[PDB]
Amino acid sequence: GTVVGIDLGTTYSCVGVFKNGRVEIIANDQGNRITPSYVAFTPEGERLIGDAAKNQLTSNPENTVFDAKRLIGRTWNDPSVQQDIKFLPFKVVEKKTKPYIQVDIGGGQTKTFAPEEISAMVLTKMKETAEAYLGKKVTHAVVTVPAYFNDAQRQATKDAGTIAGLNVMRIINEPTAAAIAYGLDKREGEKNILVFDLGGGAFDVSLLTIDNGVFEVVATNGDTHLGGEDFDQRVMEHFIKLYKKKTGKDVRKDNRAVQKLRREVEKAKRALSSQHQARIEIESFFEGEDFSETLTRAKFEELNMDLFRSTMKPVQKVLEDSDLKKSDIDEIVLVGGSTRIPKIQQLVKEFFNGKEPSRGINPDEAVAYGAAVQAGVLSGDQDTGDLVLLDVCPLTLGIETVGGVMTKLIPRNTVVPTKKSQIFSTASDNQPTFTIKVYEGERPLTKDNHLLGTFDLTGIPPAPRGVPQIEVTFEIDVNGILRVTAEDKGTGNKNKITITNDQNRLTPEEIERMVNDAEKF
Amino acid sequence: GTVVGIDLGTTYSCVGVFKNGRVEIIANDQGNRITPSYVAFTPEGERLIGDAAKNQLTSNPENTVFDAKRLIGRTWNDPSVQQDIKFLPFKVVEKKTKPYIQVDIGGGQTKTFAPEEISAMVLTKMKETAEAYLGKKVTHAVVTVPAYFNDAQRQATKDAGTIAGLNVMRIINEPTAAAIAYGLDKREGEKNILVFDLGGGAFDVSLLTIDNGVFEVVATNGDTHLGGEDFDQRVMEHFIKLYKKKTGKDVRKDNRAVQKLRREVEKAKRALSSQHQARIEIESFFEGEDFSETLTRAKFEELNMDLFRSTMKPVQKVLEDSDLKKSDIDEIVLVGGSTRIPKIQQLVKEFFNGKEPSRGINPDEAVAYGAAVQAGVLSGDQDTGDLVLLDVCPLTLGIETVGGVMTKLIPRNTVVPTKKSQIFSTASDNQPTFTIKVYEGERPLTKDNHLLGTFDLTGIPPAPRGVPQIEVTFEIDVNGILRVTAEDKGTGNKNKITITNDQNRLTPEEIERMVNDAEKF
Ligand SMILES: Nc1ncnc2c1ncn2[C@@H]1O[C@H](COP(=O)(O)OP(=O)(O)O)[C@@H](O)[C@H]1O
Ligand SMILES: Nc1ncnc2c1ncn2[C@@H]1O[C@H](COP(=O)(O)OP(=O)(O)O)[C@@H](O)[C@H]1O
Ligand SMILES: [K+]
Ligand SMILES: [K+]
Repeated sequence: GTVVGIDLGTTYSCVGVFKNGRVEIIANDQGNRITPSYVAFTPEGERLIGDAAKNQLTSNPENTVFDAKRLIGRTWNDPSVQQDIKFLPFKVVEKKTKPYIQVDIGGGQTKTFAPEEISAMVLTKMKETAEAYLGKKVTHAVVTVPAYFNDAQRQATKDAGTIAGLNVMRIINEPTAAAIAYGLDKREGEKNILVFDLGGGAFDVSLLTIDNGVFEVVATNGDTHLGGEDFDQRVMEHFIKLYKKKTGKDVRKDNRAVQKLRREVEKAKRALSSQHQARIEIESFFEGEDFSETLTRAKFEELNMDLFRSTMKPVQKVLEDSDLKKSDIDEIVLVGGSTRIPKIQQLVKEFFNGKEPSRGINPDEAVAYGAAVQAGVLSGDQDTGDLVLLDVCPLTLGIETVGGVMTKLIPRNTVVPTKKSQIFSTASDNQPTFTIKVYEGERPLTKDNHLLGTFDLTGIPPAPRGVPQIEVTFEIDVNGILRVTAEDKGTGNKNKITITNDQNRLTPEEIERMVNDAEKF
Repeated sequence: GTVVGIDLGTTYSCVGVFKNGRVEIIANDQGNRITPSYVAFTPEGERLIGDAAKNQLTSNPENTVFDAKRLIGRTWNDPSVQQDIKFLPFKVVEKKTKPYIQVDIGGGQTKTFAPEEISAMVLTKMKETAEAYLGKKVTHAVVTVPAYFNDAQRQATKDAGTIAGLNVMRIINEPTAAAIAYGLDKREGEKNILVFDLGGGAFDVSLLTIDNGVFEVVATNGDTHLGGEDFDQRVMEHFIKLYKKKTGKDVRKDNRAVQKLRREVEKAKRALSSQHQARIEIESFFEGEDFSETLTRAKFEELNMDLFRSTMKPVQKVLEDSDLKKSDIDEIVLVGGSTRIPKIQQLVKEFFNGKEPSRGINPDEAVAYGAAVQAGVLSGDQDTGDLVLLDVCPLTLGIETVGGVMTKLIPRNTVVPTKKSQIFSTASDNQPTFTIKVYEGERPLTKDNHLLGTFDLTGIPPAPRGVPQIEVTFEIDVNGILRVTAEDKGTGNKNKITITNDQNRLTPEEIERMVNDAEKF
């Protein structure tokens, strides 16, 4: 059917579709063009996906699942997994050497989910978002993954899609999808593309080359634990301390309160990408006490400046790993919501001596956008080939006229079988004979063409030069046999040659060389 | 250099060479195509090899050495050795558990020779025979051994050759060499070959199978003390008795006289394979008395009939040991001089219910002949490989034309890199668009082939169907990357796809299955 493009993100997922000449990024049933990569199991046994899972206020953070993408396709003893489980608030356990997420699904009933089963639930939500917009079933998808993902990680992502009811036609790299969204695949020459992807949870820098249709990921770097959520956490520590100082109320260890503030902090952060002040207000925040503070851009930047500056080192490293200078970068692509932060845009522009990044696609939708473009191309796989093969003459066929001139009867690329005729005459008064020399080739003089045969037409009646009309006909039959006739239209006197393939057939090497001189005259 | 084939025989040795398309069996300096496996040390300290050693009249048979092949590669306490030394007229002694031949080499000076040192002297004679014919040094040989020879016996034979200055490239079995001489290796199916080898000293019957290039020796039997020399000895006992009766002269215990008669008896025996009477005459045979008797075939047969009949039991035994019936024998190969005896040929033909043996190679040269054929094959080991590897397209590449038809642009096994083009047109009047679907596979309909990608060519100007000329080009570059272009030759409007290996590459298992349908159309 119609193929969708899905950005299956660490913190947010996005679905697009190429429809009626345009990429549409599809809003979910909450009206959001991105969906949290979140699943929550309630004590009553209800399952929440997306905004409802993330925005769910609970005193128990242990049955809310996120960051499945950190675990997908990995073994338990992967040092990345052993690091990650330390900070994840839900239980991760080993079963037959693989990490499983352990939750209470209802009334103390424990279940273990594979990371790809959690991601399958997120992809089900993205599928349904697309199905609501299109008003038809979605069966096929292009799904993106980080460039550094190995085969096990790509297959587990495929498996997530399969479980969600999607035929995952292609897994493509996130930075490549962003490049495709910006049309950078459709350009001539060797271009160097720096993709700077600062999302909610991770920072990924990729050096891609585009050369004559081929994308190569040359080098990757970044920080797997640096994203927008770390900036939120700096604002959080600050406002928790400030609230404690102003009211004596310590909101830490009350998860419900932490969630309400974190959500307001995240909205304020986004506002500070457009303006220099933002109000955080929560009516009855903590025991009838309202929350009311404002955050300046300067304070937001001050609380995070070390984290913002740290994004430049991975850029430096991919440049040296790709053996490129700053000036060798033809294209800067900003990906991820956090690239909307003016200080981040400033730090990247300054690093690249004032070079402007690509602009026009929302940075948190660009990967989904590129996936949707690629999905559009692959939806054409069910089209029908509406081409007819033509049988054509591979070389110009003609005769020698006075001065050793190649006079064409059947131009190269004439559809065969065919019959073509021209009228010829005498070069001298009372000329009694014609010699018809049949040539193959594209050169204007027959000395440079291939002789196929000769015959005479005798008994031309007396007349002044140019008066007799001799019709020369070239006929190629359904068997590709060439027959040449010369007939005196005055008398009906005629002669013919049948030209055979035997022993005076050019090799396809010889033909290619002759075809080089085609389209000169 | 040129490799020779040597039959190192119990009683006679034979050397051949594959030269200028033919096996030549090489005559020695006496003009004989076989050479006695004999060495003699004269009282004056001269060493004789071949005909000169055997034909040497002496009153001392103790310093003439033969039958080294009975001892080669064996231990002193081998029951075969303990049996054999009883009848051998030269001294055999034990040194460090191995049998040595002890002779007077000159003036009462004793020397002990390893059996392989005696065989090395015979192989030196065969090497020199070959060198005289070729007029160049012979460095390499294939040497034959009985099928029943163990590793020690094969190595001691190799060692004999090494001592004689030969690189013994291969030791091959006598019956296999005879089969090879008769071309029985170069035939289809499973064939059963009975090799009947009656030489001067031993009888060997071998059941070989030939199956798809592989020879197996399935069973062997025979009699190690039954050969032409036993037939000679029956004629000898008869004529010694007859001479004693007619003259009172007893030639026994006069070795010189015994030798002269034995030599005449052997020539008469050979004549009786071609005619039914033979004259034995020796002028001044014993004290001025001439010898003059004739021998009939009937008397020769009568004196030996029990020995001739005894050759059938070993044939019976190899048939039951190989679990075959007479009728299962596809090929009878007669080897050894004694197979020229008509009564022996008759007994074998009758045993096999009138089946004809192989014919055309002298039975006493057939083993050398096969060795020479094998030598010919191994002389090719110093040739140079004059092949160039081609880089070729493993599967047909093309596009879908109307009706879901696979229209090839690059046939399977086209040399790459390459560029191939065909001309296509519209299926309908004023058709505005082409869809180019790029397929890989050998099947005539693209539903059964592998889709590599699709692209469109838009903006085809109005014309009647079949009039526009769209050139489709398939290009495989030095990196094996496929690029497909479609260009409207009318306008220069064109589009292109670059096809990557990633995620739509067939497995070598899938390719093999598709290649099964190659060469159908
Ligand atoms: N205007 C904005 N200013 C600052 N951060 C933003 C803005 N919009 C979104 N973000 C942040 O972007 C992050 C999400 O990144 P995104 O690219 O959507 O996906 P992912 O986290 O899956 O890579 C969150 O931390 C979010 O707060
Ligand atoms: N025409 C023949 N008739 C009978 N016996 C023959 C004939 N030619 C050769 N022989 C015998 O063949 C024997 C030699 O066998 P041969 O195959 O040459 O080698 P080997 O003894 O080494 O196996 C001798 O006994 C010789 O007399
Ligand atoms: K995302
Ligand atoms: K022999």
